[PDB]
Amino acid sequence: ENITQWNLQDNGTEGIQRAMFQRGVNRSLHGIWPEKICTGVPSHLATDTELKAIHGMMDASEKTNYTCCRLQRHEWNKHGWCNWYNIEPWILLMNKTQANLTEGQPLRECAVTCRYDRDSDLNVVTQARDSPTPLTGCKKGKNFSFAGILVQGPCNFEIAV
Ligand SMILES: *[C@@H]1O[C@H](CO)[C@@H](O[C@@H]2O[C@H](CO)[C@@H](O[C@@H]3O[C@H](CO[C@@H]4O[C@H](CO)[C@@H](O)[C@H](O)[C@@H]4O)[C@@H](O)[C@H](O[C@H]4O[C@H](CO)[C@@H](O)[C@H](O)[C@@H]4O)[C@@H]3O)[C@H](O)[C@H]2NC(C)=O)[C@H](O)[C@H]1NC(C)=O
Ligand SMILES: *[C@@H]1O[C@H](CO)[C@@H](O[C@@H]2O[C@H](CO)[C@@H](O[C@@H]3O[C@H](CO[C@@H]4O[C@H](CO)[C@@H](O)[C@H](O)[C@@H]4O)[C@@H](O)[C@H](O[C@H]4O[C@H](CO)[C@@H](O)[C@H](O)[C@@H]4O)[C@@H]3O)[C@H](O)[C@H]2NC(C)=O)[C@H](O)[C@H]1NC(C)=O
Ligand SMILES: *[C@@H]1O[C@H](CO)[C@@H](O[C@@H]2O[C@H](CO)[C@@H](O)[C@H](O)[C@H]2NC(C)=O)[C@H](O)[C@H]1NC(C)=O
Ligand SMILES: *[C@@H]1O[C@H](CO)[C@@H](O[C@@H]2O[C@H](CO)[C@@H](O)[C@H](O)[C@H]2NC(C)=O)[C@H](O)[C@H]1NC(C)=O
Ligand SMILES: O=c1ccn([C@@H]2O[C@H](COP(=O)(O)O)[C@@H](O)[C@H]2O)c(=O)[nH]1
Ligand SMILES: O=c1ccn([C@@H]2O[C@H](COP(=O)(O)O)[C@@H](O)[C@H]2O)c(=O)[nH]1
Ligand SMILES: *[C@@H]1O[C@H](CO)[C@@H](O)[C@H](O)[C@H]1NC(C)=O
Repeated sequence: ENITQWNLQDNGTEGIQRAMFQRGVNRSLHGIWPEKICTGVPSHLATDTELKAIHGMMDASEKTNYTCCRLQRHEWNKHGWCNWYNIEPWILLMNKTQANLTEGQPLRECAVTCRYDRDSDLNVVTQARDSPTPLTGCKKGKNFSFAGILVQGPCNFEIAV
């Protein structure tokens, strides 16, 4: 099964999370990851015109001012081509995932990486995914802030349940 992961806004974290805060973006798709990682010559080189059709996904690179298409192309190259075989169904899934993320807090949202904010005493979530996973930078016993939404645990749904 595919892991869907995304970035969340945080002015306290340099890079994409800061660029997101400035542009009023809450969630920005990082990738959709099957188990197979692509290696070798891609079956199609992704174009800027193709990658821009993933609406609302922000590049993690400062060089494009956090727009398009360094991260988008990296994702196609490392996780896309050998798994989707054709760019069209891949762009459509990526664009639809971002459209869903743009609507707000997803049904399943689990913290991946945090920046613990001493001032607010919160785990400000900087990256999240649709399934639970071991945490990075999340302070034990502290509540979680997912682009402004306060959650008591790492997920917004019970994982025992
Ligand atoms: C979003 O997040 C960013 C990053 O943390 C915040 O930006 C910081 O804001 C503070 C407060 O305005 C800045 O502090 C001031 O730094 C001055 C020196 O800055 C240097 O220059 C580079 C730019 O080339 C900075 O990026 C570096 O940080 C350098 O250190 C410093 O001179 C200044 O002091 C003066 O003001 C204070 C009061 O604010 C006085 O008490 C003091 O005596 C003196 O007069 C500040 O300390 C900080 O530099 C900014 N950081 C960055 C990386 O940009 C934003 O505030 C956050 N935005 C929101 C909306 O919350
Ligand atoms: C989770 O991630 C996996 C990838 O690991 C996704 O599965 C891929 O889904 C895409 C569709 O979104 C599939 O692409 C289509 O593949 C057709 C050929 O596939 C054959 O069948 C098996 C799978 O049962 C493959 O493994 C073989 O290699 C076979 O070749 C292909 O013909 C088709 O292209 C046609 O349509 C497109 C437009 O839709 C045209 O552009 C094109 O010219 C052509 O007419 C698609 O490329 C892909 O096969 C799937 N890969 C695997 C390994 O299963 C899941 O969908 C993801 N699921 C979720 C929920 O995220
Ligand atoms: C975007 O969100 C919609 C709505 O939650 C998802 O659509 C659901 O898909 C499942 C099957 O995967 C259906 O059983 C539901 O009926 C659908 N709901 C609606 C309201 O259409 C969709 O899968 C999401 N897309 C992606 C790519 O994440
Ligand atoms: C980004 O997320 C924040 C936090 O959930 C959203 O802000 C909420 O917006 C509603 C309606 O505007 C207010 O009633 C709430 O008080 C807000 N919550 C907080 C904590 O500020 C914001 O709307 C989202 N932005 C986008 C573009 O979807
Ligand atoms: O979508 C992204 C890509 C990168 N990073 C951050 O930027 C760091 C390094 O930049 P790079 O190795 O991707 O070039 C990553 O380890 C992570 O801390 C993100 O938060 N989101
Ligand atoms: O299945 C995956 C793929 C990637 N990552 C993490 O996401 C970041 C970038 O993945 P990538 O999209 O560049 O491959 C890396 O820190 C990597 O550890 C995962 O946790 N699981
Ligand atoms: C991409 O998603 C947007 C919503 O963010 C939607 O308006 C558009 O139709 C989608 N593009 C497609 C389906 O090619």
